[PDB]
Amino acid sequence: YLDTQLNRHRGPNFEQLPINRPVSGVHNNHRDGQGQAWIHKNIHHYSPSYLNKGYPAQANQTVGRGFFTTPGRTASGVLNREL
Amino acid sequence: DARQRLKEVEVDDNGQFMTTDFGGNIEEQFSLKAGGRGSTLLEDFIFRQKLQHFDHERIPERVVHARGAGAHGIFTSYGDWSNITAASFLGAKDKQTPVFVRFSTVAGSRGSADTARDVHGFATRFYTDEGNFDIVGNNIPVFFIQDAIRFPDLIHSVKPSPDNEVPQAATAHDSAWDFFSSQPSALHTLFWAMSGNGIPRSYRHMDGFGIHTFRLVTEDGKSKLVKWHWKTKQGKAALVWEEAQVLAGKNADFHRQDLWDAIESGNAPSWELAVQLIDEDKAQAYGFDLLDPTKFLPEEFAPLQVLGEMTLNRNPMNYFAETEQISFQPGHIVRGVDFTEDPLLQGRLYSYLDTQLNRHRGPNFEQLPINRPVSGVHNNHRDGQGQAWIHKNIHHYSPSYLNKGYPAQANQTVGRGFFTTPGRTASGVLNRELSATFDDHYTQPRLFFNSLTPVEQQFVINAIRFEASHVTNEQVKKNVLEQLNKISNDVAKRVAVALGLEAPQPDPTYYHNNVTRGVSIFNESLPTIATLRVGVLSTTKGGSLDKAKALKEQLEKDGLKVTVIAEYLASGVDQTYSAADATAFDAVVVAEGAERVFSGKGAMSPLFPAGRPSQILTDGYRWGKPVAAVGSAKKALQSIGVEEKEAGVYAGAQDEVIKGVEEGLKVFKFLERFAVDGD
Amino acid sequence: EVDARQRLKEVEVDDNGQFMTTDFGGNIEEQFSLKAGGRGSTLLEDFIFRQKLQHFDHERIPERVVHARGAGAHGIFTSYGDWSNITAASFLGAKDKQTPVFVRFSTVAGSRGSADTARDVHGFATRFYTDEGNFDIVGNNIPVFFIQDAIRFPDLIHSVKPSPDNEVPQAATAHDSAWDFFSSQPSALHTLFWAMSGNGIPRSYRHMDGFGIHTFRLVTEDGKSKLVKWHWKTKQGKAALVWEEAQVLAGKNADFHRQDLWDAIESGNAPSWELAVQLIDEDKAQAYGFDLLDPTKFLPEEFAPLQVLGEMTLNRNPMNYFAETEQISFQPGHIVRGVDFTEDPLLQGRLYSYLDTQLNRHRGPNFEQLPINRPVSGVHNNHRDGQGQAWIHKNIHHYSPSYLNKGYPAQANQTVGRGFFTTPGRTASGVLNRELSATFDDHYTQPRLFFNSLTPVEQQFVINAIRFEASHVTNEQVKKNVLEQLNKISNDVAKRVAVALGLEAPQPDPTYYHNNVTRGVSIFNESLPTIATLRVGVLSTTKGGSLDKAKALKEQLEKDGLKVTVIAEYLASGVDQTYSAADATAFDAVVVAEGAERVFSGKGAMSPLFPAGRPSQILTDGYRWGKPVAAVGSAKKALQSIGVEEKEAGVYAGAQDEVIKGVEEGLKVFKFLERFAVDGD
Amino acid sequence: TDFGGNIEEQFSLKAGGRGSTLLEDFIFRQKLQHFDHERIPERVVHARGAGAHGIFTSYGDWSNITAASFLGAKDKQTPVFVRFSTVAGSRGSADTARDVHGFATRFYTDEGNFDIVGNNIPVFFIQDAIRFPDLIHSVKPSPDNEVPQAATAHDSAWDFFSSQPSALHTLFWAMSGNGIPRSYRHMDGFGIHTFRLVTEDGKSKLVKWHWKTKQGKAALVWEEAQVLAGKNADFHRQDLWDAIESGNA
Amino acid sequence: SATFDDHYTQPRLFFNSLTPVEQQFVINAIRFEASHVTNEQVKKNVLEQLNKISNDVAKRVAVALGLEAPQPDPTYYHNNVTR
Ligand code: HEM
Ligand code: HEM
Ligand code: HEM
Repeated sequence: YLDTQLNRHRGPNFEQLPINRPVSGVHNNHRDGQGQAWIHKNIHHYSPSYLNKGYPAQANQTVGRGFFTTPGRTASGVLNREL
Repeated sequence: DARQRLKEVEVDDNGQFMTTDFGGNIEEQFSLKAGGRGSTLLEDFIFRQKLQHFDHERIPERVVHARGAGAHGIFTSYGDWSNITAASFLGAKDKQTPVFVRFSTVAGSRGSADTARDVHGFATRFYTDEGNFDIVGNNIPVFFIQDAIRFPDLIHSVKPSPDNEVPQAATAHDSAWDFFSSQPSALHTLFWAMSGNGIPRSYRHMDGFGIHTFRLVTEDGKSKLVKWHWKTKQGKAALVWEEAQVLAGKNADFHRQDLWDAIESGNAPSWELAVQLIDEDKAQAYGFDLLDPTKFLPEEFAPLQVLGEMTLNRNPMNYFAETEQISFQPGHIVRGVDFTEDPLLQGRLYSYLDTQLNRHRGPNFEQLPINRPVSGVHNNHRDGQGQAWIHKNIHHYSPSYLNKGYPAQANQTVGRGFFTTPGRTASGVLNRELSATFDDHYTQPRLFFNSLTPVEQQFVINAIRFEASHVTNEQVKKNVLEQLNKISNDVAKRVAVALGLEAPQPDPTYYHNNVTRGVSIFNESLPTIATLRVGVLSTTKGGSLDKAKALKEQLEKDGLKVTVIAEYLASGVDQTYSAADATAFDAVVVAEGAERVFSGKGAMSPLFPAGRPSQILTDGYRWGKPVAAVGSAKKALQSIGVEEKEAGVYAGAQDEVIKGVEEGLKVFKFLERFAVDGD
Repeated sequence: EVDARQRLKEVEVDDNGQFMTTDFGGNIEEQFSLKAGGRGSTLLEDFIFRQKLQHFDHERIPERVVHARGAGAHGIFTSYGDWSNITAASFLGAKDKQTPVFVRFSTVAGSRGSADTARDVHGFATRFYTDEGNFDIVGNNIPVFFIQDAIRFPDLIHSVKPSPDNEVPQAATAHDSAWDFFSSQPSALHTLFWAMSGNGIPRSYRHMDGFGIHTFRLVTEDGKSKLVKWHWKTKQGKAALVWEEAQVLAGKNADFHRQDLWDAIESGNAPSWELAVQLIDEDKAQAYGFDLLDPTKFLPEEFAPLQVLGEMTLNRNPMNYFAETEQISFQPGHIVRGVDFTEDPLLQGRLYSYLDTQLNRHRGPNFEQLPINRPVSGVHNNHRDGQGQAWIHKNIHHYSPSYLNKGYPAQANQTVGRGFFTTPGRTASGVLNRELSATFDDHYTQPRLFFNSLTPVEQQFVINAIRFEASHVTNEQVKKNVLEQLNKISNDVAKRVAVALGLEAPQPDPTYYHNNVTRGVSIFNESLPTIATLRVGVLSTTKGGSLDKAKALKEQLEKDGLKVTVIAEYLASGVDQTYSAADATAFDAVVVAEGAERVFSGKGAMSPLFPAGRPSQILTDGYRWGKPVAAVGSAKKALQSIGVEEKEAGVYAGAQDEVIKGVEEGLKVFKFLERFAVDGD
Repeated sequence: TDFGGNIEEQFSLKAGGRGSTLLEDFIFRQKLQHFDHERIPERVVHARGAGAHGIFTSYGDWSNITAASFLGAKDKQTPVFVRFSTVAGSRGSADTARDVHGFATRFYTDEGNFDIVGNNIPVFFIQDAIRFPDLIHSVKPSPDNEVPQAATAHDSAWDFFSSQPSALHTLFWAMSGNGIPRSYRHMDGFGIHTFRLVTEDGKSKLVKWHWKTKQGKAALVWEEAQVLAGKNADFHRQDLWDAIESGNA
Repeated sequence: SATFDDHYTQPRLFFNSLTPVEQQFVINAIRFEASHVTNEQVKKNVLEQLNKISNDVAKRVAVALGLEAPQPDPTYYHNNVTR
């Protein structure tokens, strides 16, 4: 689903389109790309960084209400091409 | 063989193990997982390379004529036409030039119905030894608009509404009818689209037209005005709207299959290439400007002269690579042919080259096997997305000492190069206006209508009545009727009745009783059959199958493919009753002893939907198709109220049914079965 | 004996003896626009103009997101023997097996038009056109990468590349953002030390060692695996420039390495590389004092000797840079039966990235159908359609499983149809997490092992590079943060850099301090095994019959394998380059011909042909850059005008017997490190 | 992420401690997909260049000579944006290379966007636009090896000038100080073509656009220019940036 | 148009309108650039074209190239100066 969008939209900024854009707000070091609709204010587009005071900051389970995978989830066994 | 040049790019995978796009044998049926019931790994290159290809399979459809189908062919010249044109594919006797034709609709999208009511496309590629030559035409000799700048306006109006994208492949909506009532130039093509030309039987039973006036330049530079025509050897045949609507649902690939089947069965379709020669000085002599795409030239003023014949003998191997990827351009011109100052043609030359960049994502679309010429390409073009070639020439500029002057310039005197007509001059002020000679939009629509049979003319009015009844705006309906009244007061009053509005005011300005030849569809008789689609309604009980097989054998003898319909797929059964429909066939014949299944207990079978056999017979008759009954099968016709002998309807023994049903097809559609106004 | 480009023949287009045509055929005249009169406007009906200009307007494709600046060559890989015991690979499957190759060398931060001699990590990417699929070893000239997790790649690239506000600087790491990242991501410190050394500014693509970086696996037919490290050892030997030379060369000839390769192949002296490997047992993955899944650490030669498998030589130059070099799309995911991936977090994310990026650069999925990308093995899969489909597929049942296609294309695996298989022993154990192993925590030991393994003068070049680069940081806190990180590697390194910055560096941290030394990391220790393809500049003059004496020196030198260019005021009988066109950066050896001392002093130096004091500058530059300088007979006065001793190490004076054999000796040394000032004097 | 929601983009999702990366790591993919597709094609010509925003002020009401809106008023302030550039040079080429320089100016008028896409030399090499690919293909790097970058010192370029004598005027300009200027600010701009200035009534007058620098014309020397291309390839790019920031616009 | 046929008058007007040292810079650029041409016939073709503008310009460039081709063609020769 992420891959196909590059064909249909011919670039990576398909999420900047009004119908796709979230209401939550976007803050990441993604720059450039076909049809960039935004002028980013932070010139230090990387992490870790002293210059950007640590912004955008990393969020996880305990900090900044970030996404996390289920802690109990484990991987066990041989790597295989079977069902 | 025409496909010979494609043999080098043809891939066989039989007897071969599955590989990645970059080589190496693989197993693409299981994802790489972290354990038995584990998550898929990013390190599974096999999955990604397989799915990435799939995710990016689709290219944009054509902005217009998205729905269509093609076939490969061979064009043969009837003689040396060097006296009329410097063209290479024409200046020799029995010269065989490979071709590829793509027929299509207009407003319809990629998945739209073949049997939708629209203008049909007729794009033809000539793989000449002097370059690719395209005659990007339509099945109607006239176009809606006079200036190419108005093309987005016409397309935006006819295509689905921008808010909901309703309707698909139809002109029965407010926007489309507002444009016709606001742009009176659109009225001629409308009358053609509202006729049989709008709903033809097949791509093979179509006449093609280049529309524009072109020029035919001789070696010396002398030009002659020309009009391209494609006359079908199969003859013009059209469906009825009531049939066409059911067919769009029952089989949306009706025309697509019709062509495919013809080539495979051996009966390849043919077309004669005719021209209308006109002197440069007689460009406005015929009562209209020849630079006008809304007007056509009658056969009475200029007879058609046959130049050769084009036959389609090969079907494609991959629809995408061949049919979908083919990129036609009316700008694909060769030495011997030249453009005219036709404002519609002028803007097309730009548009078709431009669009190619969207559809193909780059400039090397001409390097694609289906697009590439047989003549050879030697220019200074380099780079671009998906460069397929490795240019040996490092001095890719002109003029140059380093490349000894190669590639060399060719023109009229040297290297058989293309040249514009020497006589062609530019005179007057630069302006954004249209000639006063383009101001007549009502004479030509009436000439066509006056040249149709009484029942055909009804079909025109019965299409307008249908389409206009969909307009929600009261003022648009009145605006349409005001425009129709300017063509014919009879046409206007008949449409008005269906709309509930009364606006009859005869405007005798463009009224005339002149008639032109070769515009009618049903008037002429069908030449060969070769059509064909004959349905035999039989049954599994009472030994009717054995009697149906005998009829199937005798009827196919005259070069046909007859389909026997029964409850289930027995010994001689091709289609079942649930799978079959009257739209699929041109002739409906009920086999002897076919029950009791038409109105009795046999009609209620779990195999087919309630009252199906009766419906196939009912539909056929009401659609003007020749209907038949062998022996006992007379009760089938009586169950709905169909008399023994009238029009196409013939009863009797086995051989008595075969002879007569064949004569019915020559007529094709029985116009006497359709109600005309005034009765 | 055979042409490595034989497969691209099918697609070559000759236009010699042919008239100009359009892309759709038909002879044309593309030199005049169609106009409405004599002095009239151009007409839209001019299809010739539009079809010519449309192609031109759509010539450019996007450059590579990284490694944009570079040049390639075709070649032939020959196996030294049957390695079936170590790997199931086909190209390593037999003795003297010839496999076609194509190598592309590049930088990283530099854009399409950037200079070849800039201070960056160099790329070294090899395509193996195996009779079992395309196999890519997308490596660099440094054995270690900056980051440990592929997710951090955008962060590293965004930091090293030009600033987003003004797009300054081009092909350089001397800026706040780049140095903030190194001071904030201590994993980046090893590759930095390598980039700051001679490895960052090499002499040529041919005088480079290449490394696959990641640890890989070599699977046998039976399924037994062995951990492996790819290495490309140059038969030409490692040679690097000096920063002061490198800066002038970026301006004088930005296609320095591009020409160096092109010239070598055309002249006959084709470059060679031996393919070496480091074999390691699966059980000894953490046994060497570090995790082998770590791309920030390399394996010393003392623990695992290199084993040669074959040799790769580049014998053919491309015919069209675009179609071949620009359009080539490498992928480390281009794997074949016999080779397998490791759980290296940097490698893992690369497999995704490289396939993805091609959709931007090529604008579709059929990039593998392009002549340069297509394998020689043959393609049989149910992939259909897609932008620019170049093939007509014959099988109408494009799916699996299927009764209709008789089961073709058939599935291949380990036991059937010689298909690819993952290592059977490979297991997944533990919790799914977004963390990095504790075995990856050491970022200071390995940088110090490299530094301790360089010659005293080489160590200064590392110091000076950092001194140069850090002096560009405008932020005072970033400079302190850098010095704090450098102090964790070596207190000596930190104090020497601190001096140039004006700020002192506290306080000795003996945690990762050691005096261990590793072999094969120095560029300047070992002498060049060959002197061929080495440029020598002869400074001569049009007056006093010096040209005739210079031609004699040129003859004896050219027959040894060297490429000799005679410099004079104008293009006379034996003059190749003029004094205004020539520069010391272009040559490895600078020799002043007898009687050329006349253009060093007096009016001879003031000529309208060349800029004021040019001959003197070429000689001055060559000596200060450590290049072996020479003077024949009276030409001793030329060296004296700047203050150069005739008996110094690297300097040669005497006759046309002594100079010829004396100079070619100094070329083996390449660069005389004794001319460079070391701290402590 | 690009579709909202707080995340941690510093660690890949793995199957265990020292395990392989999972396809289910949407964070990694959405971050790398953006990066993988950051680059767009460079301009076919004038790939190397730099711009700045500005304000255009009219000295008076020129309604008598032109119907233009940005001109037919006294002290009328029209927003502008200028992009100066070289020609043969690619995206990463040196600012101090010897070439024709570009001077593209956008006028954000209240009656539409008006562009004067000029050059620092009043004359162009060729007379017919159809010959543009020939000129560019000749001046740009050789198609076999792609040597040289941002230079006209090669066989192909000099074959074209000797074969197309129209190219001789612009050559003399390119061979002069106009070919190696000190800065983008010390450049004169020219619209090259003759244009027409139409009044409300329809009366036209032939016109030639000119941009005269208030800073004055200043150029380097080739021997300096060669060293600068290596020492600082962003010489002109920084020169402009510094001027605006320092206040001296 | 035939009015486009003059390609030598305007180049000389520019050159005649430059200072003595500036004119040298023009010739010192051509001398540099032309010395890179590997083809002997291209160098002669260039000098033939330069001779059509000014015989002085042609003879000065010729010196650096090692070729001698001075034949004054007074057709488009003039001493006009522009500001
Ligand atoms: C007499 C008038 C016209 C005729 C007969 C005509 C006919 C056709 C046909 C038959 C096709 C599809 C060709 C194929 O099978 O691939 C087509 C496509 C198209 N037409 Fe027209 N057309 C006409 C006027 C116009 C005009 C006036 C324009 C715009 C100026 C236009 C723009 C296009 C475009 C953009 C396509 C898509 C072509 C492609 O993607 O390859 N057409 N036309
Ligand atoms: C050991 C670490 C790495 C090495 C040795 C390496 C080396 C290279 C080289 C040599 C090239 C250019 C290949 C060519 O000549 O065409 C390249 C391109 C590239 N690399 Fe890396 N790379 C490394 C890590 C990464 C990582 C971690 C990523 C992102 C996950 C990445 C993404 C790319 C991309 C997107 C390109 C452009 C490729 C193309 O357009 O074809 N690389 N890399
Ligand atoms: C007087 C003659 C010319 C001048 C002054 C001129 C000037 C320029 C300049 C200054 C640019 C870059 C604008 C920018 O900063 O973005 C440019 C771009 C370009 N020019 Fe020219 N040009 C000339 C002639 C031509 C001709 C004759 C053609 C082809 C018919 C052409 C095609 C282009 C193209 C395709 C680009 C790339 C533009 C883009 O990607 O936006 N130019 N030109």
